[PDB]
Amino acid sequence: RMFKIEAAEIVVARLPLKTHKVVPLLILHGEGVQGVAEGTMEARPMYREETIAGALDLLRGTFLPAILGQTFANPEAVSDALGSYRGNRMARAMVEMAAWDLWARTLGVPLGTLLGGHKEQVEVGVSLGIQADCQATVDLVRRHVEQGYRRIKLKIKPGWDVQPVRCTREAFPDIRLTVDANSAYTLADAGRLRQLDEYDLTYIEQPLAWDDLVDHAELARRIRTPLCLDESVASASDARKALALGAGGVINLKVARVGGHAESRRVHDVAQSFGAPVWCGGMLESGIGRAHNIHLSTLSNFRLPGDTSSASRYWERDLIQEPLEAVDGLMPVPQGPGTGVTLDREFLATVTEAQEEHRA
Amino acid sequence: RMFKIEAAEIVVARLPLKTHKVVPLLILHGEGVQGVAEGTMEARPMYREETIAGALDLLRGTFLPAILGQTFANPEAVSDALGSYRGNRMARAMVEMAAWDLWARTLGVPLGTLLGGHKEQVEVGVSLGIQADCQATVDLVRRHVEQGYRRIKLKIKPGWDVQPVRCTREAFPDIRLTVDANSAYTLADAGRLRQLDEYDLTYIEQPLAWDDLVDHAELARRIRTPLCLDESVASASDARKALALGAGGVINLKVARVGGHAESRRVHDVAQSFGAPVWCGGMLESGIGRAHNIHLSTLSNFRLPGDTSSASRYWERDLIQEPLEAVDGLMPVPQGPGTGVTLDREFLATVTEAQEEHRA
Amino acid sequence: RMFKIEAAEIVVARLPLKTHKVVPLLILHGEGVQGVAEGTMEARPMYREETIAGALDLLRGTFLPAILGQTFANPEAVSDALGSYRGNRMARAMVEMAAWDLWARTLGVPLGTLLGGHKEQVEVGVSLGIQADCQATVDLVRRHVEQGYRRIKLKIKPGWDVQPVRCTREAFPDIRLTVDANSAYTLADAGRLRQLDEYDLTYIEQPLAWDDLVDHAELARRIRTPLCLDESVASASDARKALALGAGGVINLKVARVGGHAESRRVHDVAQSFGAPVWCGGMLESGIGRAHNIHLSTLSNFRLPGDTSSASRYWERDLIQEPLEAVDGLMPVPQGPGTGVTLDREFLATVTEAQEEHRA
Amino acid sequence: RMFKIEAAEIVVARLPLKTHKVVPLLILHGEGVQGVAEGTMEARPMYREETIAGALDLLRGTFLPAILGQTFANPEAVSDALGSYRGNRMARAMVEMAAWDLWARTLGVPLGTLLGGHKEQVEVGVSLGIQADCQATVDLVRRHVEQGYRRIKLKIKPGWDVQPVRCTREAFPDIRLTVDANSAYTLADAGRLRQLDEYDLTYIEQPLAWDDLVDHAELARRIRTPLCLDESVASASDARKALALGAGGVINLKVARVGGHAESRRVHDVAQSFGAPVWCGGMLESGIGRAHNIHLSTLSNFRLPGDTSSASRYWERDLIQEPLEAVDGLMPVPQGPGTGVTLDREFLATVTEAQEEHRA
Repeated sequence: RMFKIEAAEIVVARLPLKTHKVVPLLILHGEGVQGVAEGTMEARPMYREETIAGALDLLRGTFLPAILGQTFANPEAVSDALGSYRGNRMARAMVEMAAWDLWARTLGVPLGTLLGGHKEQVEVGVSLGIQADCQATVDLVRRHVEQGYRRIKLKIKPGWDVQPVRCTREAFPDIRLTVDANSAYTLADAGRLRQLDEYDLTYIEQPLAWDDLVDHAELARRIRTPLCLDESVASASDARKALALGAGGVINLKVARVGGHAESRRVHDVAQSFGAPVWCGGMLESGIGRAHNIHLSTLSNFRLPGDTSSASRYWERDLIQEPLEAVDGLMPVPQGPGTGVTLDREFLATVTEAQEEHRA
Repeated sequence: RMFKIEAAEIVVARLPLKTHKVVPLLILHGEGVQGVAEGTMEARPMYREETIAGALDLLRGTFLPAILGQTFANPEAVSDALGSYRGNRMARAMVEMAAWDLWARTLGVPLGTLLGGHKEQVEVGVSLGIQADCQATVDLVRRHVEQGYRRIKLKIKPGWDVQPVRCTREAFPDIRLTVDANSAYTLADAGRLRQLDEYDLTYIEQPLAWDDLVDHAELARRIRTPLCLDESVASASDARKALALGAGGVINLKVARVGGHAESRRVHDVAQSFGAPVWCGGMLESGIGRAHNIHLSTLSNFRLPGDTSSASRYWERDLIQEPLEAVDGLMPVPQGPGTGVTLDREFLATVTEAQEEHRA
Repeated sequence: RMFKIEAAEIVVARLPLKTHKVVPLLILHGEGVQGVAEGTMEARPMYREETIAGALDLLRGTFLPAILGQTFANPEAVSDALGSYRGNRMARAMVEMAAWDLWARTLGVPLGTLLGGHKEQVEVGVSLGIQADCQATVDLVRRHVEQGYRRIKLKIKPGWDVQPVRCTREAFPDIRLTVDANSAYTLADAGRLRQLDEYDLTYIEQPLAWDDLVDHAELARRIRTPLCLDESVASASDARKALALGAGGVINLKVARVGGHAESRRVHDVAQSFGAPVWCGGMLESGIGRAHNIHLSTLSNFRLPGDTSSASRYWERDLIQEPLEAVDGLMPVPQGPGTGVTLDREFLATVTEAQEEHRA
Repeated sequence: RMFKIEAAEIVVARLPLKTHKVVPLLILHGEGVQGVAEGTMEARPMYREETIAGALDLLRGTFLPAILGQTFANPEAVSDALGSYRGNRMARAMVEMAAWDLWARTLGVPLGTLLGGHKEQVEVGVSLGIQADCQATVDLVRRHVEQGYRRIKLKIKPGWDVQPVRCTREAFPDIRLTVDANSAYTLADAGRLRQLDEYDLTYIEQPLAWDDLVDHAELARRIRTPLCLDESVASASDARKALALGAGGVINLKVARVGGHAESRRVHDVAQSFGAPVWCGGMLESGIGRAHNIHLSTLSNFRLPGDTSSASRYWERDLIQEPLEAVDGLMPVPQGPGTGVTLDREFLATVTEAQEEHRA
């Protein structure tokens, strides 16, 4: 049957790291159940263009009034009801993703299942920041290999790229090794990046501008290491344009960046139609966003490990009742309907900076 | 939750037209409900490569033994369980589409709804067989324009292609008009086909070889009328390749031709990501296949009218209880869970020529 | 010499039209003068992605703290000081354009002059909203052709795009005519749009998605009318990519959309280097924004008439003291240093809904 | 306010090297201030096509009569007033550059500041001619590294290219190394030049014909070392064509070759829009041309070191009162309005070969 959205809560938490992270949550209420999603926009536009102030104003002044009191067949119908508005994909994702969760819960079905996934565990990789030197890089890679991670990602920058990769590959000839180039490079750097080619990296992530596809296509002609797109893939048509232009051969898929689960599955399927893999990117999520991420990751073209590593690595204590812990580089799918996780409302209350409720 | 496929029936019916039609039906039984799908393969390989003998042998010898007694999370898991066998998409489709109907019925949800569609009625046109002359044409058409059909499609061939179009076009200056060039052409006939350009056809359907993309891409360069592909797109990756090549601007999407609903959604999404619309093809289906088609057609990129006209055009009596009649070129979505239609078993029995039941 | 930004005011005004208009103003104070700029972002993201809530939060929380109490050589140094934050160009523009006005006023020089322009008046056209029919069209147009406006622009959509053009065109055979296809199209509608070709439109503005370059490049190949980009060019590098791709032959340059005057000059120069003209877009601005626009428009590659029509078309009373009225489709450059216009503070106060002052 | 050009002097100096250099100067007088620029054309057309005799005849018989007694808003207005005439960009640059200097001085603003630069020092590189052998090459590279230069440029020729580069890179694995190929090569040399690739040169400067872009584009396909354009980039549209054709990835920008500061900033911005760097080329300038060069170089896309090394390296004594001396590879911006340097009129008088004055 159709679901009616009767109430929405916005809860902004300040969650202690293992300083603090601002965690915006939307809770949608209907049919005796609730849907929960997590915003990935920041106070300031650093990763991408959206902000908490812009996104929450858009929710409370536009998206919520458009859906509160309305009745919907499915989450696609919810998304459609927004629709006129340009960009703001992470703000949209809050509504859409909470809608997926609520809809799945009206049916009693896990979320990944309704999206078409049937994996019971997903492979997780680890991300290493820049270390002081090579032997420090390798010691930390050695640790993470021992813990069972199935992909190693090295943060790199101009002046520190070929060296950490070379040292790592020498110590670990067979591991799956990638790098995060963090848009710090230009086309003048093609010769330096081409020096990575002999180390058989699975991909180099978004080396050039964050919103670019065209120069990335030129760079992919100059080097043999595959390029992975991140910030410049915000929709299925972006994904199509990227792959067709040869901007990259791999996509870091972040569910909120592209506007939610429906569009993410579209990105995943467009990639697959090109025979290109996707993998799940991370954004320091509380267990709400991590759980949505894990369910999305159960889809078959998530063929490279994702950044949905153990929650305890991030938080002294998480916003949900359930532990999300990876073992030997496998994260289990949290059991239950929708996301299969549940807010700890009293713990949440201790870290609430602001909350509000809205009705029709 | 999960569903166990306990039994499967293959029922073959023959329906006289309005020459005739063999309807191979698959009924899957599980969890106190059933899913039904209809085969679109022919006795002989005239429209494409599959045959009824080949497909039923594949079902009973391979596909059904792979699923009977097994428990599945979703229809995707059912498809996954069939294995790496090559081609035979219509055969696959029988199992896959029956599994979608069964799954949706265990949830109590309409099929379209679970595939992401939220249209409540779909626009439909008609395709008319080959016409004896440039007045009879203008008249059999007239009968369908009087019924409010939203697109008129004419079969063509040389040298009966061009005059009909200028015929119908001047005698119906404003109608949406298209042709199904019926692979009765090679690149040689490209000059004959450019003649159709002035008559604002929405598209020319599959003018060249049924298995071709490359020559179509060449032909599209030489004429202004958009090309629509049917036979040559049997998967989401074929769709990607066709569109990347510029083989067509439009895809006729037949659910069973591409191996079922999930792959159809993928085709639908790949097309939308290239900015290409789809529309729903017809294979002279009984109400089972027609109902499956209507639900698929509720998805947003079905932006052109489909071949899903009124059942009463085809049969004096259909295999289901519910009518499927369009009015003013709009087909409503039949209410109820899954397909929203129901075998008329008593009538079915009178036209059955074969039946069999399979169990674990 | 150098200038110290000592204070900043954000003043939000609402102006009824001739539905309504929120004018966010930024006033920068330094060296005994002030610079004023106007925000072109909307309450809700309808034309593009920025919102007023998002932008003002970014100003007061990030941009203003970066500049207040600081000393700068030029407006470029001001922009540089804002940091690496992503997107939010209209927000940036408020600071940047205010800094240009302030800087030019410390020198006593007109703004246009410092940007390299030496035109003394600029050619202007008008853009007309959507028209109720093929006689009313020919008439609201007539009123503007009687005023000597040098280009007529019509909003369009399907299926009200083609008849208006042949309409107006035969009823005004010789006028410069264009359409703003209002991203109400996808590549599917490419056939509808080629119909416009015979009617010597100077261009078709942004027919496809607001963030697209690639599909526009494909569309441009299929029609003879030049394409003009608006929404899809937000920087000089976007302009380079668009033109290298063949996404358009014309750019509608909106100063605030690309992040201000210096970047606008760069866009202007990239376009000229490809042999592509620019023209000045409109965002329903008060006399502050309209005056900024007129000065930018004095640059040599503004070779097509802009949307900078007479202020009296929009407001019964403007926020500045000076009139900005065109005659015979020529807008003169308002005299004085910087923008050459001056807030009417008494009148401004009557329509102010918010104000704030920020200091070091 | 506007400036009026009341008088012009042409002074031709023969300046003793540290034999002699002919230094043509233009001095423009107006508004109680003066602007000074230096011609870079030679007695004979060796570097490019212009000559002193042609250029001075064009100044005195055409450009000066066109501007003397006229009133101008800015330097762009001055340039515009010439305009009809073809090529002769260095002759034009004399007027335009003197106009920049005079205009800046009417305002009391440094020249780089009005062009948008805000660097207070610019990085300088060194140029080495062909040495006898490898150990002589390396000894001189060793010296210049020790002095602090931030780029080493080696002159190379057929028969002496791979050897000096190989020797240098062995001794200096990390320095920024480039070569000047001086149009001495042909496409038959692609294999020899490709042997430079393993030494990670920042670029090879103009290896093929001086006025070519097309063959340079073919050569850039055959080797991985970036090509730098010099003589074949004489305008922003040349720069656009070069980068778009893939003729090169770097531009040696010489202000007079392209026609002066306005067009140079256009070249700089067009490059930037491609994400390609520029750097400041040199032409053995007296302190007048070196000072103009240093101010131009303050712009942000001058991201590689320029040939604006110490004046004392060139001249026993310079034409200006101010010392232009680089320390540790950084040249300070000369302080004051316009160029921030001042002719030593009595020293100038001792080396004057010819002078003349012109009025309206």
